[PDB]
Amino acid sequence: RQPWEYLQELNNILKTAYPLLALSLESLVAQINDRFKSTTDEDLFRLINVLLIDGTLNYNRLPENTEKNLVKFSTTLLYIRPKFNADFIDPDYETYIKRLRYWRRRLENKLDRA
Repeated sequence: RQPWEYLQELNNILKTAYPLLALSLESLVAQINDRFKSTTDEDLFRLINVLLIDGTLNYNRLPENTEKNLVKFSTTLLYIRPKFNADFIDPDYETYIKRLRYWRRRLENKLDRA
């Protein structure tokens, strides 16, 4: 609240001092924020990783909530929709690893060609 208001009150007190640098670093911040911000099929490997790693984890720990999340993230996969469906329709963990690993196999094979 008022301390969170005091946080901005510091920020103005920050902005009041040496503000060219406060301009420039904020300018630096957004500059680096923008030009480096990239997701060119990167979430796809980030998806294939976090799923298959969680998936074999529970499989050795012993696919319902696995199938329930499988539609959930394929929804977040907004091309983007068909393989989200094609993985959602294609189950036991043995197929679920094997397809997603083969999916990761080409996705690594694709991204390495870049």
